[PDB]
Amino acid sequence: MFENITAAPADPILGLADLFRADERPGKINLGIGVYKDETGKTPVLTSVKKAEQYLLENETTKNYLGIDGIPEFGRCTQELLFGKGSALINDKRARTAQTPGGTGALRVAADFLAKNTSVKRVWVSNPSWPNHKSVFNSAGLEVREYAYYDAENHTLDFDALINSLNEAQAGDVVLFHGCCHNPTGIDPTLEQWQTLAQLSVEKGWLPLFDFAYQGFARGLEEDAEGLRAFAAMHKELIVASSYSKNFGLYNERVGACTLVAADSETVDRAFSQMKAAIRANYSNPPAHGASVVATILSNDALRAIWEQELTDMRQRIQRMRQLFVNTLQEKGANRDFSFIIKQNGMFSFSGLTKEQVLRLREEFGVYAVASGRVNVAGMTPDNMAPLCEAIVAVL
Amino acid sequence: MFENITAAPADPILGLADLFRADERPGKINLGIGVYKDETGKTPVLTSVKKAEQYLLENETTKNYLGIDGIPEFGRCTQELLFGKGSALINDKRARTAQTPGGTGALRVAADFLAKNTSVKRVWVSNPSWPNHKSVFNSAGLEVREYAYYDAENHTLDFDALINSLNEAQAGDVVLFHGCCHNPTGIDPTLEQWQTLAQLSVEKGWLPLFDFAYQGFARGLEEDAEGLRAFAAMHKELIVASSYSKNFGLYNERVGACTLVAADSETVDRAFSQMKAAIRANYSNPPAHGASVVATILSNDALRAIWEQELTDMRQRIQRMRQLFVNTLQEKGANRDFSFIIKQNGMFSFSGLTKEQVLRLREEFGVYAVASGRVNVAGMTPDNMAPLCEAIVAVL
Ligand SMILES: Cc1ncc(COP(=O)(O)O)c(CN)c1O
Ligand SMILES: Cc1ncc(COP(=O)(O)O)c(CN)c1O
Ligand SMILES: O=C(O)CCCC(=O)O
Ligand SMILES: O=C(O)CCCC(=O)O
Repeated sequence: MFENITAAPADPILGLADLFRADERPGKINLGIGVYKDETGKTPVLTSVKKAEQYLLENETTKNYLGIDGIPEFGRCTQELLFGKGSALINDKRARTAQTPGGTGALRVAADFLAKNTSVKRVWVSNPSWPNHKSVFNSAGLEVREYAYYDAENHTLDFDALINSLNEAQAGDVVLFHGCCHNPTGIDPTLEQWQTLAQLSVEKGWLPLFDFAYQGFARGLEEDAEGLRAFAAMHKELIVASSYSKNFGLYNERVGACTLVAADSETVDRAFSQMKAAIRANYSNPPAHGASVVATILSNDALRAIWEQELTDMRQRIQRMRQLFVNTLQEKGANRDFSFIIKQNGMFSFSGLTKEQVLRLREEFGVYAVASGRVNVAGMTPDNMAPLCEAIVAVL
Repeated sequence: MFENITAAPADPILGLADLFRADERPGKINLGIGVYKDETGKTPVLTSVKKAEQYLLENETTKNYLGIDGIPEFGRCTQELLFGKGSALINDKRARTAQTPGGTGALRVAADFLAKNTSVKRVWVSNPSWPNHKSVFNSAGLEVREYAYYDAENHTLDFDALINSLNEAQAGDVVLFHGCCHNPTGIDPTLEQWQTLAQLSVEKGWLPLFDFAYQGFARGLEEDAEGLRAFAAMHKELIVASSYSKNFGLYNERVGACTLVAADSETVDRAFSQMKAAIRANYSNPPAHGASVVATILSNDALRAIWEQELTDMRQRIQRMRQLFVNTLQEKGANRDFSFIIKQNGMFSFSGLTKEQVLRLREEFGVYAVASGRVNVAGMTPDNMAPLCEAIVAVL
């Protein structure tokens, strides 16, 4: 029976939406969206995907099931996006990709895989991190440990505290990294911190699980992977859960992948079969649509050229909204160096506002931010940058 | 590490496909597909969905995330498809539907819901049943009990053995029913067996979990639900996992739903929130595509009229391939009453062939059937009905 089931709490994101889409003051602003918005304040569908969809609409002849791993062309592409082209990983066939229902689905299946085929009991998530991480892992039955990361004072990657907390991890634990655009700090390890953090990762014997979901939002497709790639040079085994929900604007089509790298072809094919069984038990096979779109775009030199350009457009909008934000504040009369904002990558960053400040900002000005003072830079337009920075200063 | 992971076994369906799509004898036939095929031997995409997709292609303006429960219009529609129109269930708001990645995803989330919010430890699957059921439930951590069902001798619903085995179930167990087209027997409870089986279900206190995936393939959309509806009149709580993969031909888009019925609005909304948390932890939100298609079709009086007609077409093809099969055998010279075939509904039925017979049929004739002697009636065309029945008789 259900009558005594105790109602769940409000999600650390979703709640805002509602008080937002209710806030009688239309002059409002929402910065706790996590989704991208253009200069208009709309989340359009990429032209490349539109072209991609009409193509499929014209070409699909059946909607018969996909393999448990989804569409091959999609798999090989993500592989090349992650590890590059001449990646031995690929050439030796010690990587197997499965199309999953989004980055989350990739995480949960890597979870159910690990949690039911290996002795991995704990997964080291950083402090802070995307909130759903824990829920995902915990639902697999695994425990979520936390390694330090953010430096509240200096607004940076406290590498010391980082390696420090990690040592408390036993050889055998899965340590969860963010390929680029660390949600929610927006602070990322330099190619040098990664390399050391990778070598120190083989020595202690960590099982790396890369959450790669904002590839292309920091520096570009290639650059944004140099980290994962660094770990993938030293490690013989690893798991990477990629999400095409942001960079291809395919949010709701649930497009992502769970790549598995093992020492060699035989071991990866052996383990992957078990990864497949984890999927058949979850949702059987993946939703073709979003992936068909992503496969054709990436395999079409013309359509890919457009996509790449569209992505760089998004990257640059955000990459400039940070400056507008920072210097507009300096004009509005702020007494606080917000420069650290410019240094950060991706859609997110921590404004440095107190849970109290973020509350009066909403309550007295209609500006919505995550309780964590996390602010979505992509929800800022030149049009609202002025009143935004205004409200913020009034509450500093 | 993965190097010692022991490779998984071959799926009780998928293995065939491969020896099929390899069998050098092109005169082959595949009857262990589980998917529908037209007179051509192709799994086309419904015209209504094609029209539905061009509509969306023309109308979508964003691919922003769906609610954890997916699209509302889809939810209300499935609700009306399941419980009917004037269903108090609907009018009192004691039913909440969540768009899930297919019937399987609906099952797994009902699983993870139950397994993490109620004392339900075992789920009574029938003997036999769709093989992935167990794997789904077991992956939730719940145990799969088995109640008798098929009558190998008389090829029928052994009601006695059925109610019989069920009594060994404690008030508190989830008993898994098949709304219509029992995969794989193709044998279904009459409106009268259902009603008794429903009343005897409230008395013992079972938690009904209806796997509804072939709605429209037995008698029609309305008729095919009179069972679920019977249980939903007597019960104050129940769960139904519906799949739009067959009847809308949307196989690979993963379209399905997990409906939850509780005693009243307050309890259902309270429990459902927990069902939502189970989803956010699994894949976050559902793939919009397949569901958008299904929502518009069902909400468009014109497009729905076409869909309904297309479905009735499929229903009748299968519903006639059974006769062709039966009487062609009687002509080919069979010494065995295969009449029971005509009595059965849906795409599947048990030919009554031994695992040995099905093997020589494949090995010596290129006819593929599931080890269980299960035969997919929708893979039979007038063109291959002749050699098929021929091979079968030669092995009787
Ligand atoms: C770091 C991180 N990982 C995974 C995801 C999931 O993306 P998806 O909706 O494709 O699951 C997100 C959501 N933005 C995220 O921020
Ligand atoms: C009885 C039963 N339940 C659930 C399913 C799942 O359908 P889906 O691929 O939509 O998950 C099937 C597959 N035919 C089935 O036969
Ligand atoms: O805003 C975020 O970072 C969370 C997005 C999670 C999701 O859309 O599933
Ligand atoms: O043939 C069957 O009945 C199994 C189909 C299962 C699936 O397609 O996931």
